[PDB]
Amino acid sequence: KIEEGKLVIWINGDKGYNGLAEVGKKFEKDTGIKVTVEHPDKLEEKFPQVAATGDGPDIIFWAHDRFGGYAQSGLLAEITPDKAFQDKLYPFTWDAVRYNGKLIAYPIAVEALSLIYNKDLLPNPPKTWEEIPALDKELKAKGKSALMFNLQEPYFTWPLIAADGGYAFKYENGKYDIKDVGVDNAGAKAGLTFLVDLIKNKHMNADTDYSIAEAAFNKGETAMTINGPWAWSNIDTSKVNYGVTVLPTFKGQPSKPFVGVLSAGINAASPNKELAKEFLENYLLTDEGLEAVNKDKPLGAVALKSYEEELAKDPRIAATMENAQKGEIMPNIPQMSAFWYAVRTAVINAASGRQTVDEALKDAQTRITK
Repeated sequence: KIEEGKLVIWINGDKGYNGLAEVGKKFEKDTGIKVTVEHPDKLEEKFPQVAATGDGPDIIFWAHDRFGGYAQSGLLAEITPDKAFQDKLYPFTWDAVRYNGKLIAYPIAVEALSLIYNKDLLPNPPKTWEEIPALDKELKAKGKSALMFNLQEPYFTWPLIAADGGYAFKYENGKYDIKDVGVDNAGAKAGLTFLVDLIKNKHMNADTDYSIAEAAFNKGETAMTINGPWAWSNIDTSKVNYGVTVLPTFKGQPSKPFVGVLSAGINAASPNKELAKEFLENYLLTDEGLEAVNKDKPLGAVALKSYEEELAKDPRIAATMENAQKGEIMPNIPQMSAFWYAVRTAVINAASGRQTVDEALKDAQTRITK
């Protein structure tokens, strides 16, 4: 069972664990309670195994999408932030950590796709998807394309499909409806038709994937890409003077990227739930706590308004949050597993010409609502 009178925290190896460990030392200096930060391999598969026996860390950090399955298994304690604390975080971030109407984790960070552009090719990036064909023709006259981004994974194409009305599952107040899926409605069909038309008109290539697009942008071959905060450190700033901005609109409506919220859950078996609350609310989710983590490895945008408002001096972070507020929290329900694979197939088949847009999306919809 979990040791009383200390905190053990798990966080992934690609996060600022050294900075988190620094917040742990401050907690011990103030309280006398030791905080240990670990980053086990495959921690998101180990956590449900050890937590099922009443073992594991007191606190687990992961993207909120996995916390639905943990919460379905009763692995996470219901958290008890007061309204004053709730007011300190952006409201959509609380939605990411609600399961079956209960808060089951603390939001930490916010990630969403943005439009990334080369300021030397395109100092005024487009506000609309509709003006990309004409920009592409202008840029191709000098051997450059307007836009390359990953077309293989629906995470990357969804912002356009969702713009004029697509959605995965309807979210009312604080609850999903598994019966109301927005994959074959008029908005999704309009957005996927626009994507397919870009391909038919040779403005994009159906085969473009993550690494093809990344290299093209880094080499100065394409004026724009679509990617997230994880990508910024790999941009070749020796070649590219890049900016990051709001995604283009489609039919006048914002693009609606999925939003991922790095969250901190408390193990249901922890005898240290009040220590964990104190650490998370009053040490980590403070300007100084988030600054320690972020200075180590960037979190992107953050859930805490006071620190986000400072971080947003970086226009890349500001754009991340702007796109996230326009976007769709990734649903945490088990039915989302059907969405990913059904919509992946639909987009690949529509882009390749195997299926019409209408048939591709009807099939995807019809699978997700089974």
